[PDB]
Amino acid sequence: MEGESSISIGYAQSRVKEDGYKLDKNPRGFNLKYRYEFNNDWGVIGSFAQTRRGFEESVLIDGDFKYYSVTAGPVFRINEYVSLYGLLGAGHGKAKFSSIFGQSESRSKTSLAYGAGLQFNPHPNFVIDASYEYSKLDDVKVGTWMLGAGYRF
Ligand SMILES: O=S(=O)(O)OC[C@H]1O[C@@](COS(=O)(=O)O)(O[C@H]2O[C@H](COS(=O)(=O)O)[C@@H](OS(=O)(=O)O)[C@H](OS(=O)(=O)O)[C@H]2OS(=O)(=O)O)[C@@H](OS(=O)(=O)O)[C@@H]1OS(=O)(=O)O
Ligand SMILES: CCCCCCCCOCCOCCOCCOCCO
Repeated sequence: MEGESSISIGYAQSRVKEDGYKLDKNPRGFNLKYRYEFNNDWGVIGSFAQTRRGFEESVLIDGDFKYYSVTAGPVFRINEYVSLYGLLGAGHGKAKFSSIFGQSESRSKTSLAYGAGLQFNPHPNFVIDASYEYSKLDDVKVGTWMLGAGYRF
């Protein structure tokens, strides 16, 4: 009820699109969420997420794409089993390139990130968390799904 924290860790996967094309394969990573309930009805929740996809060519070129976000928002409990939340924060996207010819360069952008999710408590001490997040970084669109689990105490 009042003063309950929930901590969860989860898998995260992004679909990254620009101008009708999708980056292959999808960046993947993790999501950590921390929630604190002020009372039986309202609380706050914070989220960090990161997904990555690396690429290499050998016999030599390499690059990687990384997205991470920090978001937060109110979380409302419906009953003992289910709570819903919305999130707002910042997303940062980065594409980094390097070769044996000397090139080492990146492109990056920070913009708003928007999210929404829910937490399910099959028992009062457990959490299953699922959320979606979206960020537009210039003309690159990053949509991220997250599915996690953890504990409530
Ligand atoms: O270039 S440095 O000698 O300052 O060392 C910085 C290392 O962090 C990286 C990580 O990026 S990654 O390889 O893509 O994972 O860059 C990150 O940190 C820098 C430095 O910022 S700081 O607060 O002065 O230290 C940011 O660069 S800048 O904004 O200062 O110009 C980066 O921001 S940006 O993405 O280029 O917009 C930041 O990247 S990120 O936000 O973590 O994605 C690497 O620096 S980098 O290759 O120049 O980007 C360094 O890590 S590494 O494993 O040595 O490559
Ligand atoms: C894992 C997310 C990678 C997001 C990189 C975004 C870079 C921010 O702005 C760059 C805009 O132009 C750079 C083009 O880089 C291509 C990245 O998108 C690939 C989708 O096909």
